[PDB]
Amino acid sequence: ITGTSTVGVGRGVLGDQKNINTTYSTYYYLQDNTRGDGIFTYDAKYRTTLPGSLWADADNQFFASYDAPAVDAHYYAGVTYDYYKNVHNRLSYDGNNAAIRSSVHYSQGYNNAFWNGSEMVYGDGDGQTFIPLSGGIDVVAHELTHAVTDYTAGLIYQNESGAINEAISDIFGTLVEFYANKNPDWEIGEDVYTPGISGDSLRSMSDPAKYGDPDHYSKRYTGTQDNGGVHINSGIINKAAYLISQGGTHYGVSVVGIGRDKLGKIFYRALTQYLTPTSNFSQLRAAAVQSATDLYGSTSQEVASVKQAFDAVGVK
Ligand SMILES: [Ca+2]
Ligand SMILES: [Ca+2]
Ligand SMILES: [Ca+2]
Ligand SMILES: [Ca+2]
Ligand SMILES: [Ca+2]
Repeated sequence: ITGTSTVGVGRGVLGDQKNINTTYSTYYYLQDNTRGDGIFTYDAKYRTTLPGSLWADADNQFFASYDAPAVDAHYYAGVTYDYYKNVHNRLSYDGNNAAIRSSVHYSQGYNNAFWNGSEMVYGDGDGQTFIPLSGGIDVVAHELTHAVTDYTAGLIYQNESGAINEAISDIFGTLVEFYANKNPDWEIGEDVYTPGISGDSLRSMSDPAKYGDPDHYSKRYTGTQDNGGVHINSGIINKAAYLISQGGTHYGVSVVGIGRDKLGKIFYRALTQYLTPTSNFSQLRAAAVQSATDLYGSTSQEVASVKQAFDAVGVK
């Protein structure tokens, strides 16, 4: 809606207070006109038809329990936009300030989130296994980073190729979580996952096998569940990353970390330059070898560490 940019206040999923850019035209809208061609947030009203209705509000205060997941979807699409602009000098997922649309209250008891080739989607979960999934900034940015990915390298959603893609969302997932900086970790989804069990998560970058996910190529899933185990074999790539950023001996291979900012650099470059639709694990390394090699010279510690991490994950 054409209207007046203002700033509202509301309560997030974890019940934390934060401001959010709204749009005033009769109603206040969840429409942020300050980041590219707009961040709009929608109400799917528990249905499964999208996007739903551009959320509207009569006071610009969002402290209702129902507004919780919107607030946080709007707010964290923002931060993620900023992340990619500020850190990677990139304008929205398409690189040309496309609108980031998001819908909340998707279906009833929907314990998942997604990017549908055109918008993120979040369900309120079931209040056992999940709470409103947008509650988690890694949930949010992972998904938005599916868009980035579906406009850049276009990594197919299946087998080894799908696993990089999901891994890509898990790596920048953590890199926006660390951007935003509040109790940031290398786990996936700890803030919206199992309310009433404390300290677990969907996946572990530090230690994939913690939750049964693979941490070495050898130990990789060859079946067809989960579309070739895209969510399963992403750990191999994830521990490489964790390893590349943080260092550590893994299966007897030692790794000198190089930090996060160089993590993202090396991985963004690679996404945006060298990875194609069908890039398996062996060509990611090639991508990350060559990306660092560019961004840091062919004998840097950087180039070595990436070799370290992949060697560590068994990826030849
Ligand atoms: Ca209100
Ligand atoms: Ca946390
Ligand atoms: Ca996390
Ligand atoms: Ca939990
Ligand atoms: Ca699993």
